[PDB]
Amino acid sequence: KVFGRCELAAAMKRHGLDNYRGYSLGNWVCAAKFESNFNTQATNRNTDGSTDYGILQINSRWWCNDGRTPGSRNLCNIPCSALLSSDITASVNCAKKIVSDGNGMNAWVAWRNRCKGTDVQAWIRGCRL
Repeated sequence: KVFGRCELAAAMKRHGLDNYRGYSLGNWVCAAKFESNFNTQATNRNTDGSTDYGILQINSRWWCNDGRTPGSRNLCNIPCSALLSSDITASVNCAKKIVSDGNGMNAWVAWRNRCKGTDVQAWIRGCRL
């Protein structure tokens, strides 16, 4: 599923991401835009052999099991395919663990390079929340 900007903002807000660990909703919408272009089915392979899955591009080296990343962990206790669903619940629940790991949203490279320090409120402007 390819979300609209305000549709995703509302789903993220309903799942408790607004101000989760101090990160306002606009940060999460901005991260999703640049990680996946709002597409729940996005996948990208990394040079180490791990793969990133879903709207927030969660990586199989640490967070989910895809059966093809040797020596990896599955800290969210989910198959990576669960992160590609049109229902974002699994992605949001796993993202909450990632952002609590100690590095905040810096774990998302696109957030660090394209959202951090910008006017992220713009990503929710005009939405009925």
